[PDB]
Amino acid sequence: DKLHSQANLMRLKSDLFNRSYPGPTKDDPLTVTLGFTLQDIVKADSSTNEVDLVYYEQQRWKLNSLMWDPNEYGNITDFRTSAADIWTPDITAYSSTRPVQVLSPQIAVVTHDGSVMFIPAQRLSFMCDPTGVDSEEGATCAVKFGSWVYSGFEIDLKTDTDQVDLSSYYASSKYEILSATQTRQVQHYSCCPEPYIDVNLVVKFRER
Amino acid sequence: KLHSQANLMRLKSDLFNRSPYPGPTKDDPLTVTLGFTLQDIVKADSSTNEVDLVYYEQQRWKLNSLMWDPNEYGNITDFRTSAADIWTPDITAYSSTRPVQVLSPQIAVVTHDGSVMFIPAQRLSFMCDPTGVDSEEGATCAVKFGSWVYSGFEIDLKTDTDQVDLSSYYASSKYEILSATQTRQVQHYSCCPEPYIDVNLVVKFRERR
Amino acid sequence: DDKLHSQANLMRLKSDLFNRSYPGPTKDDPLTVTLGFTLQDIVKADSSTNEVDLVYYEQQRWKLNSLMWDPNEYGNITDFRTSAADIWTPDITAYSSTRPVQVLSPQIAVVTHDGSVMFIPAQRLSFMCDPTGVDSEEGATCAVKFGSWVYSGFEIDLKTDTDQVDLSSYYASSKYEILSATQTRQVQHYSCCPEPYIDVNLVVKFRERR
Amino acid sequence: DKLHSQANLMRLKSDLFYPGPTKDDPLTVTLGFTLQDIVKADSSTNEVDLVYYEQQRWKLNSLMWDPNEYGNITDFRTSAADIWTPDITAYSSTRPVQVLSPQIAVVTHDGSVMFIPAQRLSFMCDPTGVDSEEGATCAVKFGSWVYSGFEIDLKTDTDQVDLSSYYASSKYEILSATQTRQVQHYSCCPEPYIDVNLVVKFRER
Amino acid sequence: DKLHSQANLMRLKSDLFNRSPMYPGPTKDDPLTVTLGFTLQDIVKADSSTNEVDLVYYEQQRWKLNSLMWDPNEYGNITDFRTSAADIWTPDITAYSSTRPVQVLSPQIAVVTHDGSVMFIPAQRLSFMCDPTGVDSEEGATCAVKFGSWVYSGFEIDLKTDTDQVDLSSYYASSKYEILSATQTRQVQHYSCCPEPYIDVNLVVKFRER
Ligand SMILES: N#C/N=C1\SCCN1Cc1ccc(Cl)nc1
Ligand SMILES: N#C/N=C1\SCCN1Cc1ccc(Cl)nc1
Ligand SMILES: N#C/N=C1\SCCN1Cc1ccc(Cl)nc1
Ligand SMILES: N#C/N=C1\SCCN1Cc1ccc(Cl)nc1
Ligand SMILES: [Mg+2]
Ligand SMILES: [Mg+2]
Repeated sequence: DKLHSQANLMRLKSDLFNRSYPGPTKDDPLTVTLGFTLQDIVKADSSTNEVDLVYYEQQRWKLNSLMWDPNEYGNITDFRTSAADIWTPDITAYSSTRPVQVLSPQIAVVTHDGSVMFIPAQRLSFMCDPTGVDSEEGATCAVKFGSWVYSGFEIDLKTDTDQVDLSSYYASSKYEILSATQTRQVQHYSCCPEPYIDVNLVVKFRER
Repeated sequence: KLHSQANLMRLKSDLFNRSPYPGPTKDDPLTVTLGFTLQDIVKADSSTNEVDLVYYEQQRWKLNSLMWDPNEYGNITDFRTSAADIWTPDITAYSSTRPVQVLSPQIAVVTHDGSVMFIPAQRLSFMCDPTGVDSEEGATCAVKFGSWVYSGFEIDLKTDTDQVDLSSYYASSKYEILSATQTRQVQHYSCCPEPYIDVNLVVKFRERR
Repeated sequence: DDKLHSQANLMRLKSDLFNRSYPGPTKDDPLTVTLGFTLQDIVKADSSTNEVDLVYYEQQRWKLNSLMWDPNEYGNITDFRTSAADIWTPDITAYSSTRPVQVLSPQIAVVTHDGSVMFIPAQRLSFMCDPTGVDSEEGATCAVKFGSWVYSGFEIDLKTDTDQVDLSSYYASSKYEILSATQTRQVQHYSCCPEPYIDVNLVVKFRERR
Repeated sequence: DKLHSQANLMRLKSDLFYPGPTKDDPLTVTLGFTLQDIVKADSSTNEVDLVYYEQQRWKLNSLMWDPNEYGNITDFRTSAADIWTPDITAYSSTRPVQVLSPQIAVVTHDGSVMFIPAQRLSFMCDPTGVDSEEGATCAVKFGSWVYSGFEIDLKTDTDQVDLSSYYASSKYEILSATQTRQVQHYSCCPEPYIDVNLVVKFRER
Repeated sequence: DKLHSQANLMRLKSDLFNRSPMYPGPTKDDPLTVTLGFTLQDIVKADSSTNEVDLVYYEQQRWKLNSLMWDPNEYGNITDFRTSAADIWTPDITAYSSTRPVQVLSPQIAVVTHDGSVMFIPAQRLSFMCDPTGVDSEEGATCAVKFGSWVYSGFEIDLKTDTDQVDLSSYYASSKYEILSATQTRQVQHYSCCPEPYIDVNLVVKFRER
């Protein structure tokens, strides 16, 4: 039995990854759903106005080219796969000051309806003035995330909720979270006439 | 000696070329045994609440596809191989604050019964408030380790003991270990209804007197 | 059906362009790279080593005949996104960096049917800069040149659209405020070689926020 | 002539280009350390940083040739990626080692290989006493991570660390530095384990 | 005309690299001489707590291989070309007393000329063993660092300089440190492993606080 289930998977993957995705286009656009789970505000540097966050970001999208019929494949309904084997969106912070450091395995889950889920954990340094962190109202900082190169005509972004998930926030962090929201926005950049979509992460925090 | 080399090369070729591992599935789940050997608490940063640990993580699992009959291969009963040649579990700390730094060669040992042993040494920074480390009672912190992407239906975990191996702990570390335990736990994450399995490392420590 | 066809068309175009045939510019086939800087933040100024750290992105544009197509032969595809590894890109280098530049954006470019390419890397750069005076009304002045490391002005020319650095995305709560920032084309000569080399010199006047 | 020698070498390398040692086909690796500098001693974390190079030597039958079949080529330089190399590891490092020299080895026609990696290492070391006449003492063991003494034996030519290239203006002076082969057994396993223990006594210059 | 020039270049590069097995490096029977020369841009940092100094410089390297020769007449009168350093053999020039891996600051691209000669000019940031005691005095501090092939003896790789004077023409004028002198000198070394002599170029820099 088990030998055939392994074989059914190896076959599914072979069939998918070796019979045919060039990325989204204006004719074939994509919606990426984004959500943030903030784990820690590690460091706030008032000498450079950089703050370091640890969080994970749930990403979801769906491709017709990743679809299969589970009956054709021993009732496999989903699988884990290296993120290198598939297209992934180029979700980038707009005001980082250091390259993101990746903290989790680059492996995604693909489902038979063609939907993909990928949940990278990251440490990010970004532009933030923490003046006021030692006050009751705390400091407020914001960072936009979205595709670096795909306009709103190729990649649209959505959230499931405007509330950042704080259920895993580190109970003994140096900083407590007063509020954290994630909200879709439209931008234009100087290069191009097309609008570009971002999700803006806004965090209000203070010294515990 | 010529024959023995040829026998090993043949085995590896048979296993890695002439045979078809896409990872565990709900239909073919895997149990990984995990244990920790703590070598050093290097740094405890009270300004960011990060602690740095150096440890070895013993991983063991068994695959039917790695099995062979030693009698067919000159009585070879195990071999060393690059961790790149085989599947390995995506064991991840839940509350790291920086990418782990790998401190040992990425080489595993495969045995004829299909079992694999792999023992990466690593430096880890993780979320830990060291308040109390300057007192008799010390500081206590914890970090969970488990598959990032495979639920308990695909990867289960277990330990061989509740006690973290402290027999190699650095005798002149800045910190001494009061207790160190490792315990299987079940978690649920927002994305998904399935349970995810971890081994929780709980360490009580204080400044050396 | 339509979405299946558009994908097939793009895959086919990319196949035709990249699988079925550019060794860089030469004196017989030279190239112009238009450069523009958008300065986001002066992160740090270290007076103990005379290094300043900047975050910016750099818009780069050029055009190749080899990247041309008729949208009509490809379902009216007029442009596409592509990994920067799939195409030639110019070796634009800061002359007085003190650390390898850190890349902050995905290495992906946009290619248009007229053969034009746009690539906009975001970078954190440490460069040689004496911040003396930063604590004064007048501020400090530093400069860093950007150009091809290996291609002379006979192979790669540089152009700017304006001599003004784009400050519309400068971080409003940076430790440093920008008094002015200019980008100016220049010609240099190096010891190795008789040929002139082109650079764009970024000059930044800044002070501690007041 | 020069084109003939190029082709002779190209041919030798192609003709030559081993799954590692085993209980049945064990290997002895000779090790020797040359200490260049104690760069840093951090009393806040008990870490010390060393710069040194390590001479590694071993011999493989699979790497032998007759020079007369190859234009009297007696040795060649080769990328360490092209050959098997021993997984010699510090056992109490606190950072990944940093490689300071090209990963190229020399192979000789008798199948012997020489490889001399220079490295910066941070390792577990309490420097208490460095500011006194007696100085500080620290130790770090080096050995295979994955092979037991039944697969890889270690040999040294000397128990003296080579100090002839020690930086004369280092922040730290070396009082002594030894490298001692140790054989031991652990609770887990019947087979012997072999390491070379580097012991360094040093003090502020 | 331009399309022919590109075709000529890709043909030449295919004839040299694609239809020839990579040069196996120098040997006693086919030895090589590498010319080296340094251009010092900045002494960035001098750490008296560890006795490490950090230098930013570029290093011009030149060598010549018969296997890289062509007749420009067979190739549209192409007399030289830029190429990725990964396409060709390059010397393993290493500092003997570095304390961290070198950081590369320029694109790893070289120029190959039709006589088989190669020019490659890497910019690097190097930390090396140096006691800066006396940098705050009029006489300054003196440090030295040797460079050469880590693995090839003088029977395989010899070195030479064009001058014993380090090029100071691009030294950062507002560095924390001023250069009093900087020389580069060929030496013959013997290492413990081996009877053969090894060649280095010793860089000696005298410097003091600005
Ligand atoms: N949310 C969530 N899921 C998390 S956070 C800790 C690990 N996981 C499980 C998971 C599940 C699926 C994917 Cl693609 N990635 C991760
Ligand atoms: N200017 C500009 N464009 C920017 S800055 C933030 C992301 N973008 C959009 C973009 C558009 C095209 C390319 Cl090649 N790269 C980036
Ligand atoms: N000397 C010199 N040349 C320099 S320093 C800054 C860029 N250049 C031009 C150049 C020319 C050729 C090569 Cl191989 N490398 C660099
Ligand atoms: N000992 C020694 N040899 C050294 S230290 C500086 C460079 N060399 C020469 C060398 C010779 C051979 C090999 Cl494999 N590696 C290095
Ligand atoms: Mg909106
Ligand atoms: Mg070998």
